[PDB]
Amino acid sequence: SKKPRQKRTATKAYNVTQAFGRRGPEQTQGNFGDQELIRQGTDYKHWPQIAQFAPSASAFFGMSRIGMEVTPSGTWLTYTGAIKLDDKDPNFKDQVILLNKHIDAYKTFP
Amino acid sequence: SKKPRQKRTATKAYNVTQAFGRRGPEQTQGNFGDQELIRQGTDYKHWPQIAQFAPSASAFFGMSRIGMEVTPSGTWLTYTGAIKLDDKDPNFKDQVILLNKHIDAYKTFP
Repeated sequence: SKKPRQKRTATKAYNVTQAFGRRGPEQTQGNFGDQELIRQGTDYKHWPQIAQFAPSASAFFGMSRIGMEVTPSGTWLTYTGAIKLDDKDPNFKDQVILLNKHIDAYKTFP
Repeated sequence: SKKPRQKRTATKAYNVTQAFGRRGPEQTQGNFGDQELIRQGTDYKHWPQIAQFAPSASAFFGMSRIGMEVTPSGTWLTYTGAIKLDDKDPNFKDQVILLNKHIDAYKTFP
């Protein structure tokens, strides 16, 4: 819990909630993860199939729209972007299923 | 150049424009990088001070608001978020200067 938030790695010992806060609907609140992923983090057995869509540091700053906001909570680096799935990949349908399984999953459990 | 866009690593031999397209104002374009960073990618002399803000794969999916959009061009994994700078960091002011130099730098390119 010593690392900057953006460098943390969720595991079963330090889960998604502990590292990145509770999933929810608010503007800068994370919304990704079902109960299994939340409690397992990178120990999730299908984590490699999720992480294949996470950007490298170079791609994060190369692809995204980057901004900086000064609010009285502090100075924030904002980011937005989109990553295209390969609809020619034979595994494409399973990729959409896996991502949809975790997007807004928190709505269905406490 | 066959790696998925999100996994590419810009270098002097494969620069930011080649890997991620020219900087611009449209929502689908990246806006980050002056001419030196675009030319050098991860070989840029201040790349470590930029990469310290890039999220881990765990943090990318833990912090961001994630969505899925189907457009005429394909299926896209969307992401938005905000990363707080450390006001207590003795390098804070140099960080603000560095980010200011690269955000929307393309607007003044010859």
